[PDB]
Amino acid sequence: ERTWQDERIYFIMVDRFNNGNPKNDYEVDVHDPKAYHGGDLQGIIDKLDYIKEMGFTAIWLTPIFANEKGGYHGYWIEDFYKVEEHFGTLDDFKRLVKEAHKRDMKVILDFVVNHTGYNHPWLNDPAKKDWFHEKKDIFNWANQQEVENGWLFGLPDLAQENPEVKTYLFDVAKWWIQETDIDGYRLDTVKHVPKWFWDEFAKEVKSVKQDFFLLGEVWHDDPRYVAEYGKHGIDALIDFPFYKEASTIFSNVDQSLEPLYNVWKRNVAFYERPYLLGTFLDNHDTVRFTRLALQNRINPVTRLKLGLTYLFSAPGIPIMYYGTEIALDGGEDPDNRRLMNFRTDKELIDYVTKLGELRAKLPSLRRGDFELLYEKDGMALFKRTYEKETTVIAINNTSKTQKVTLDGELEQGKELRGLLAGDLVRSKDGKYDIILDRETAEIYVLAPKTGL
Ligand SMILES: OC[C@H]1O[C@H](O[C@H]2[C@H](O)[C@@H](O)[C@@H](O)O[C@@H]2CO)[C@H](O)[C@@H](O)[C@@H]1O
Ligand SMILES: [Ca+2]
Ligand SMILES: [Ca+2]
Ligand SMILES: [Ca+2]
Ligand SMILES: [Ca+2]
Repeated sequence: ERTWQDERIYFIMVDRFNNGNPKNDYEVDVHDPKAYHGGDLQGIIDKLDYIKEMGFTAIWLTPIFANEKGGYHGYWIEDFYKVEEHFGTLDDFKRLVKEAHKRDMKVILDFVVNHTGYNHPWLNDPAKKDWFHEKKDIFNWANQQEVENGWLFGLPDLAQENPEVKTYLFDVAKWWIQETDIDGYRLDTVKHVPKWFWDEFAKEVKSVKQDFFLLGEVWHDDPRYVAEYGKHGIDALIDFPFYKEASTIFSNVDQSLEPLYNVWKRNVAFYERPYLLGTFLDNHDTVRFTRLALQNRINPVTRLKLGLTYLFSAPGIPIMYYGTEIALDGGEDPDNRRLMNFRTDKELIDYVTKLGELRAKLPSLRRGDFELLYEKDGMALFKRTYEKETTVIAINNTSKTQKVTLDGELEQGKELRGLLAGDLVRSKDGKYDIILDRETAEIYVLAPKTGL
């Protein structure tokens, strides 16, 4: 049976992905980094086979609801019940969904309950005076009240305490599910909205579709803070603690992988569903992983191979930001949202393809436990077991050839067959000598000894 633990998510910012219809390019200026660039829903449909062939099983779209002027990213909503006209029509969205489901892919929409756009009509409506919290900045971030009540970046902060507001938000959450048959929501700005609302919200959306999937964006690096939202009806959480370590570690050579293993232990300790954590190297709110490599004056492709191998072999739900597969450069927002280029070399596309194939094929990578066998200054060995399958993941994030001998940590008398790069390690006198050249990786399955 397919569960969310088994999924791999491709993450698309609609306006910056693929312009499949030039006729809806109304305010487009591709030479203005703050304008619409013209990517749309037709462009997504056009690339569903591309996405599926890399092995992704689900797409998360940035919000598609009608935005005010300048809202190319979707987060400045003007009408919760309408598709943004740059992106297409409702009919186009239903067809995207249908086309995704025909290829056995799930669709998650980015969903906003915390705020409206700066210029939403409700702000000039006296009958909606009490739909918004008092207009003030958040200054004390350690006061969770203030975090929940204040206007984030000056965004009008909806007052969920008002039952009219709460009801409008529940109804529109249900409406999209009923109308379009989407598979889940990625919930924006979760920590800015009180926990009691999340419990009710989850009950409401699952009343329409019992298996509806919620993925919460809780922007924080302390997994104790993040984990609490798991207890209020949100199935899965975005793993910022993972990202903080993975982005750093993999964007330069000779750096220890051990912090990632501590992320995992802490995940098991704090979260009720520690495999339902969204893993990533970068996203729409971060400097591009490629750019971190470039800052380090080091080849981004080799960095990406190492980081992606970890992402696709460690616990959680990998989430790959569009463009990762082409080492798309970019600095801080908005430069980390460049239009996708489909006319590049295929080296990383093919690599991702193999990683997604292996994670599909090896249940230990989706469901196994996760042990650390060895880690030294960037040379790492991990082991994963599920029922009768044992895999070993070897990542040499060092600048030299490394030989690491296991002696006891695996059952004697077998061989490790390298499924990513064809390596072969045979038990010799009960020991396995794993040799990796600098900056390479391998994923082995343990299996019986073969021979000529
Ligand atoms: O105008 C503020 C800001 O809004 C958006 O930031 C998003 C961010 O992208 C999301 O992942 C999430 O945390 O919520 C924020 C607002 O809903 C835009 O993406 C950003 O460019 C813009 O500056
Ligand atoms: Ca367009
Ligand atoms: Ca608009
Ligand atoms: Ca709020
Ligand atoms: Ca060590």
